[PDB]
Amino acid sequence: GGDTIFGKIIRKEIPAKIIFEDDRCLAFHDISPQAPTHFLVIPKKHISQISVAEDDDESLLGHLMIVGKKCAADLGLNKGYRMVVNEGSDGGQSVYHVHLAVLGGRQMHWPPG
Amino acid sequence: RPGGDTIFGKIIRKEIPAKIIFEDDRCLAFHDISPQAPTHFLVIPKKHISQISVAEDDDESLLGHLMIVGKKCAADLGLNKGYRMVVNEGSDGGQSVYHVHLAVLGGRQMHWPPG
Ligand SMILES: Nc1ncnc2c1ncn2[C@@H]1O[C@H](COP(=O)(O)OP(=O)(O)OP(=O)(O)OP(=O)(O)OC[C@H]2O[C@@H](n3cnc4c(N)ncnc43)[C@H](O)[C@@H]2O)[C@@H](O)[C@H]1O
Repeated sequence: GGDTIFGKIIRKEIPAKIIFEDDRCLAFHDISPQAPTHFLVIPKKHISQISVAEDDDESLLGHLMIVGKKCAADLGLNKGYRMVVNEGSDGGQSVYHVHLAVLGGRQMHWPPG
Repeated sequence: RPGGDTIFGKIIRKEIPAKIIFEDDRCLAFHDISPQAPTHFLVIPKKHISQISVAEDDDESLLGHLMIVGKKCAADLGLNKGYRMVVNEGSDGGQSVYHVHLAVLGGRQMHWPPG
């Protein structure tokens, strides 16, 4: 599952505040939250960046968004939220394991960085 | 109507002009009129979904397709240094047009936090 810190989290080698898990993804609170609610949804398959995602992983990527949607509702984000995928240096990608960030609990501003 | 009542539905049906990047049976990619980065485009489903919070479980493939199309368009547009994908939901998310859209921003260093 990869040699990043997110791979270690998936393997339960280091702790994280887990929100949801299934057979193909994991959702957990971000260690550096930028909003009152800030969590990540990651695939268990090690896709390093969205730019290299294959066509066969189309529904898996959508699964991350559906899981993010359901976790946001369970966490009470009834006023809205923002989902973010960072790619590469210009995108500010901090870990080379694809992650969908979900931020809410405050007004999110424009531009988004 | 196919596409919905919003301005994005009218773009889908060619009723209002747009600068189209990619089009298939499931989605449409086009440039944002108010760019927040040197390159800033949107990927929308042709099926009207008002917001991500009301997406159905069976919309999984469609939502993932928006992301795949977004990354393919970003590569075709030469965003080799990277980019940021953004889905705004509701008032706190900054959503104004209630037709789901995935925004792709690149061509400059994006900052943290993402708004
Ligand atoms: N033809 C087009 N082609 C390509 N890209 C396009 C496009 N049109 C939009 N886009 C882009 O799509 C992206 C995402 O869409 P959004 O960000 O969700 O929508 P917006 O165009 O940015 O509207 P705005 O943020 O300016 O809200 P407003 O001040 O008018 O008003 C503030 C709030 O008050 C609401 N409001 C309006 N009238 C009201 C009224 N009488 N009473 C109460 N509220 C009202 C509004 O719904 C709004 O939410 C944007 O980046 C946008 O540039």
